[PDB]
Amino acid sequence: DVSFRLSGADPSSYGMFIKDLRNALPHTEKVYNIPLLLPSVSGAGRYLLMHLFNYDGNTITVAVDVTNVYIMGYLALTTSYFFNEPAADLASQYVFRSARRKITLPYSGNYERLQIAAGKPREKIPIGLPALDTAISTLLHYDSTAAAGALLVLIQTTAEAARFKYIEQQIQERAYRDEVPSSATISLENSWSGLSKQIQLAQGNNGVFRTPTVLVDSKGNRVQITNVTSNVVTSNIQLLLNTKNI
Ligand SMILES: *[C@@H]1O[C@H](CO)[C@@H](O)[C@H](O)[C@H]1NC(C)=O
Ligand SMILES: Nc1ncnc2[nH]cnc12
Repeated sequence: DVSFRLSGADPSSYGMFIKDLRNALPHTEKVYNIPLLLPSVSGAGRYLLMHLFNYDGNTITVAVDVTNVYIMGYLALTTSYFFNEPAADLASQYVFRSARRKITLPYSGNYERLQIAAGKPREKIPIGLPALDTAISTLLHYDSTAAAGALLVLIQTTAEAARFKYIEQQIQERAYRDEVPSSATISLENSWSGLSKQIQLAQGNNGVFRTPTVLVDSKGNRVQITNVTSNVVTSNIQLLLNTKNI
């Protein structure tokens, strides 16, 4: 299990949490010095439990698929909550079994369905440590519309930060003040699968991408990533989605 506490939290303590989250994900192989997530894990071992504590010390436990860093659901007191999708239903067979009741959320866990349910694109949803504190508090008591926004915050401040050093840094900048994600942040989130595939395909292609990945940079300009010498590969991305899952 990994844990993060919002009470007394700073850029340093959050950085330690994101480090712990990454290190909790199993790998047997590194591709270009980047941990390669496993094709599959059988049983309960597929799911990492994140214990998150809001400022007041109230807590939720989030279940994360260790093969793709995908949030399946969470436990709030005696109620478990799971996304409306097969992978999350599978997860419910293994995690939070001691919960008195299980609620299936009226949406799947992908960005498209969450944004529809929240009524806004995540381009308009402020993120950061304060937002995460709100998110935890919101998930403590069931409210499906409010939960959609909270989960968008949660996904970006945990899973996406684990996947990209840039996003981790973005949240660290937002330690005491929330701000909507940069277009670069949105770009990276949308491109994790694409980048993971092309980095793996570069192995056997002299570090060259079979298909160039189009991103948006810090300034807001559109750029092409064509090989492993790019900063996105050498510095940014921290975990690779296995091609078997793409
Ligand atoms: C690799 O990408 C860089 C940009 O990061 C570019 O300058 C260089 O020409 C590329 N090399 C090859 C062999 O494609
Ligand atoms: N549920 C989820 N967990 C992690 N990353 C995601 N990206 C989109 N949906 C996600």
